[PDB]
Amino acid sequence: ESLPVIAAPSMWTRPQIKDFKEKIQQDADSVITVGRGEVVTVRVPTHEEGSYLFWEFATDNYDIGFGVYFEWTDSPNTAVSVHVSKPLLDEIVPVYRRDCHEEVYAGSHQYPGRGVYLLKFDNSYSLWRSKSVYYRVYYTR
Repeated sequence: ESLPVIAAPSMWTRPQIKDFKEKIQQDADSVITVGRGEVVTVRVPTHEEGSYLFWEFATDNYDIGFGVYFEWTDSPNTAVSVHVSKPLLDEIVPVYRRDCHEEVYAGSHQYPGRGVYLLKFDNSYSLWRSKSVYYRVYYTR
């Protein structure tokens, strides 16, 4: 109901894509496969001890849609969960196609309150190709 204060996110790209994939691959949970025509949502709750969310991601051969939403939900855990496809939603990063197969894409956002970030990996426009998403999320103080 009440009106939130929402800061603009920071977004950047960086060219060290080969090293990025090498490092995150060292955890297989950090590589997700987004089926043709599918949308995958990574839910990332806010930490009480945190003030910002940071994310980075890349793909192998093709672009993919990416955006970020904030869901005003008091989450029991701070545990990250992944989901394949009442609460208020705000748009932090609009879902656009990203050339994250050529560069690492990254960004950050100041917590607007307690809630849950929705990282959207959107492959709904792809008729024939699955995508391999290499991704990292963490909070800062």
